[PDB]
Amino acid sequence: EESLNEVGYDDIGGCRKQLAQIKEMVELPLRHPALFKAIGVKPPRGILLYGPPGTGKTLIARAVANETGAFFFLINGPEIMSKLAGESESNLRKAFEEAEKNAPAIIFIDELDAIAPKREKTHGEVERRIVSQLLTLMDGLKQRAHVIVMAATNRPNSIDPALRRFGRFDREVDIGIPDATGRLEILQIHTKNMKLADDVDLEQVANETHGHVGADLAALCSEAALQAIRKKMDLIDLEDETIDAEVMNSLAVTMDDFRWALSQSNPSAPRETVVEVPQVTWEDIGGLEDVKRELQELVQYPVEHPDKFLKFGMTPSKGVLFYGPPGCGKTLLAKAIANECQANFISIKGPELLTMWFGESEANVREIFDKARQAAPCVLFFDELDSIDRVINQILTEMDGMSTKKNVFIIGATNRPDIIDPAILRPGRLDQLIYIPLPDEKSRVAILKANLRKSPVAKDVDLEFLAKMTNGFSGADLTEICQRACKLAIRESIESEIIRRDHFEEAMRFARRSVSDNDIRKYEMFAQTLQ
Amino acid sequence: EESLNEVGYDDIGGCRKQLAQIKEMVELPLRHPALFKAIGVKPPRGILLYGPPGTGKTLIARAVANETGAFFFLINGPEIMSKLAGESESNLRKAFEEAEKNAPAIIFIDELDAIAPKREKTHGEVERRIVSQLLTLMDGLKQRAHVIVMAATNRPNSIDPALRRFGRFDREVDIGIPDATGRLEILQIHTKNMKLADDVDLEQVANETHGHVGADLAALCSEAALQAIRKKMDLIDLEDETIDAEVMNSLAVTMDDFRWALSQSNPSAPRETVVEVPQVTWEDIGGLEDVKRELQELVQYPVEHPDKFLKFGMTPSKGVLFYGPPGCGKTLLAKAIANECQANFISIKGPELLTMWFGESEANVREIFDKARQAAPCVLFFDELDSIDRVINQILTEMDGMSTKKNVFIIGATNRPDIIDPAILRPGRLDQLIYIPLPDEKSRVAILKANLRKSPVAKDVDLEFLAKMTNGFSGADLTEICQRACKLAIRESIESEIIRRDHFEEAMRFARRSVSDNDIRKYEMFAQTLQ
Ligand SMILES: Nc1ncnc2c1ncn2[C@@H]1O[C@H](COP(=O)(O)OP(=O)(O)O)[C@@H](O)[C@H]1O
Ligand SMILES: Nc1ncnc2c1ncn2[C@@H]1O[C@H](COP(=O)(O)OP(=O)(O)O)[C@@H](O)[C@H]1O
Repeated sequence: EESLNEVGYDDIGGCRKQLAQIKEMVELPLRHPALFKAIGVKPPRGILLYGPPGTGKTLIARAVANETGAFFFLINGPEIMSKLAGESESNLRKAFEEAEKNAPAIIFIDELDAIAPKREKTHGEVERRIVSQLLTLMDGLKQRAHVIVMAATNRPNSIDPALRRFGRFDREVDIGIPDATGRLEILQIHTKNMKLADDVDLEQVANETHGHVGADLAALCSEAALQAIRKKMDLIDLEDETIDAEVMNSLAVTMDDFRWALSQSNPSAPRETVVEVPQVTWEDIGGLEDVKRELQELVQYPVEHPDKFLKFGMTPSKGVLFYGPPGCGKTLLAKAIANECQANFISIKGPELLTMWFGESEANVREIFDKARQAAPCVLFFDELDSIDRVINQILTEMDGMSTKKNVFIIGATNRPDIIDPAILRPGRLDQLIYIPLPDEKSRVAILKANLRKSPVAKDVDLEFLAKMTNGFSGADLTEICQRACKLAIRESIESEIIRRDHFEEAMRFARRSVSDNDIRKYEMFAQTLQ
Repeated sequence: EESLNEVGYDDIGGCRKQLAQIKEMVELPLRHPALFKAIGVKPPRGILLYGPPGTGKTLIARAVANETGAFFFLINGPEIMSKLAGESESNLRKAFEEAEKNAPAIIFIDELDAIAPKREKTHGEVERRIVSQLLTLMDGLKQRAHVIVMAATNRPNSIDPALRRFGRFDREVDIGIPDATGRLEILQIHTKNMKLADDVDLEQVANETHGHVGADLAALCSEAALQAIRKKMDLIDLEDETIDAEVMNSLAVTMDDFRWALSQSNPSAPRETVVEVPQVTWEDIGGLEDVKRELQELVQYPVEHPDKFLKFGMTPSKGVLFYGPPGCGKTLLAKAIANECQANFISIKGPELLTMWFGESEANVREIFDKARQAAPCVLFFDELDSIDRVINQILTEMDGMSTKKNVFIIGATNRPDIIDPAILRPGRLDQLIYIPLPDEKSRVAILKANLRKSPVAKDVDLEFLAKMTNGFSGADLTEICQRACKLAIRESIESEIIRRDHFEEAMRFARRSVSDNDIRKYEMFAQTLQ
């Protein structure tokens, strides 16, 4: 059989739901090669794995080929771009002929932007003789012995749009940035020949690596292995001997080796939108039980009974507006909305779409909307709605899709009642708003319990006895209160010559009181305009 | 053996920390060629030295090859750009085949922008046949006998972004402009065959050459050697004989020869962002002991106990805002903030980002933020925040990275309390500001002592007896007072026919009192709004 060093299904732990989607796409054509000759159903030829580079997209194709048992030729895009004019088309044709020779098989096109850009972009004519004959060999769809052309690209709007037409590249699956649990899985994978000691736990290590692709996670565990082996075998002065197995197994990576490898800069994945299914429940956001009661009607009630809600002749609401004071848990309530729906989270920000405004990147607005269309089920939180009217126009003209079966919930948060234009206020598009108020006693106490449970908590406080003077201290304001209280705890605790109730109670008798008291009536006139 | 005229490790003195980083990267692949065949760890193939030209990036690769004992091939980018179509790709392929022939070895690609630009930028199609096959021979990663491909470029956003993807060019180290201590080291290097006399001290020479690369420092010591040898050997009328080595050692470069060579123009490094580790202590900035107490909590307390501050579940604050009167040591307090943190200093200015605003160079804003990500540990002082809202948007959308392990401290200084927008003032991003006040009695006395110690000081003054009338005279204002007092010391001291207490005391009885007295309450109402 094949060697175990080849990649298997177990070796990938980035996005296993997308792995299941790829298996659901291509497993039946590949494991069952004759069934499509009997049925009159076209198999999906040409799925397209789009995502950031280094997400392991070659390993997906190699793993599904090696588990399935299909032959795996690889057309690297930069490999056939450097052959001379006419030789590159000839090599592409021989690659597809070799694919059709030992079929069933799968052939990969890594870095299709090197073959096909979105614009023509290249005023020489040998590029169009390369994307042409690739469009022709996309029409290997004769319901043959099955070949599936998996492809890779940096962005799905970076390829030529003639590829996205039907019959050429039909399915378009996002491999996606891995989540924190996927980071735990991939660090658990990347230890089998590294042979860590028991001190390294990798949980907080994976949690500290948010915003990075699987490639530089493999590079950071490799770098930690380099730091662990760099303390020895030259200091031991035994390079002259053979490479000793008991020395390597006696060596182990250490916790501060991982801290060292993380400490050097690894921004191989530039910062982008996030894909995550949160575990943050209703209770972790403080109070808001009437807001819970409305939002259960808004998202939990349609997904508990989609058949009964659709049977009553009305679609579910497209999304709620969060309207009220800024930073009062309204930003983190979308975690509970996604969690109790068991849906994914997208948290694209206001200044991000402002950068799309200033760079005229409304194509990126369309791309993140279609990204939300791809994620299923998911929620589309977006704060700072009053910051933008090109982006308001683009949001309104792209929200017209009616993917209520996708259960996308278009939730937006802003503080300005009517400075934001009433083009959103038209009924049927996005109008079932709610007034999120200032955090009250239960809200402040429960958000203090949640944000103080995650810290070392020597409380010794009745939280009503602490938060009674908070007339309108917001959740952002009270987490800043906890921030400066724990900073004074740092101030009195780290001073030494070489407990925490004191800092809560000096925050209780503190002289810094800053509450936006005048804005509750500013919300209340428009709330009474609702009446 | 190899000749001593070849470059060694001791020859380079520009950025020895980056030299240590390069050694940490490529020493174990090169000094230990067999160890990666047994371990399952990919060595970093293709580190990338980026910096201004003439920083010595060829000498780094030649030095690590010559000290390590690996073969050094050099693919000069302009050299293989001039061959005919298909011949250049053939030469690149034979160069990589020769690299794989006598491996372990290192190959260099100087001026990769001549090979690969950031845009496609060239509507001929032989350039993409040149950057392609370079991407293909980046995939010499078979964990072979190890070859590492060092690369050189002017700017890290000037190469093609397909090179920055993982597996092709992984490590991206800044070779960096040298500091003043590096200038001392490189002028100490450039004297071994020059044979200076004892009058030349080179310390003030190195201090006078801020803003210049190592190339024109070698050119200025060469020019000083030319000035020293240009007074003789034709004036002596002894060119006809053999070149006398005893006369050459009897010849010596002189102090005014260095002044002459510096006096002719050497702008080979155009003015850019600066990289420096200051030694300017807390005492060198006048007073501000309560601001010292806050800033010790802000930067010194996290770096004294990172484990205890992270163990309390709260990240360190991203950076304080200097809020108060302009030019009162707020520009130079970041020197102390970097100094007792033992961190690097970046002092990018407000009008510099205004030139990024007017030229729409937000890519340069991303590049200087990633430069701060590269520098470790460092601080990111940036004044004139009220000058800028595209750049405010870009700063906010790029400051969202959470490199608290890097100990980057996002400090900004401005005088306008609320004219600058509070989008930065949203909590958790950049909110723990402080009110830097006008310099008081201790502050003005200490800044006068520090700025007058560096001058020839015949003080004979009680500094309280001088600065009692300074109601609100700033540190910029009082250094201007010292400036005009020393200019009157010039006025009375150099007049002659062919001491300094008089000028301090006529500054004491001077008739120019210009203090912005009206703005202390303008700061004080917002400071009491903090309450
Ligand atoms: N989801 C994942 N599971 C396992 N390994 C991964 C994953 N993502 C990235 N990697 C690691 O990152 C590297 C990048 O994957 P590769 O497919 O070679 O590059 P690219 O994705 O750019 O084609 C691989 O060597 C792999 O070990
Ligand atoms: N850090 C340094 N140490 C020693 N010499 C240097 C340093 N930086 C620059 N130089 C001098 O400057 C010149 C520029 O170096 P070189 O690598 O030849 O040019 P480039 O960096 O443009 O490829 C060299 O001749 C070298 O002598």
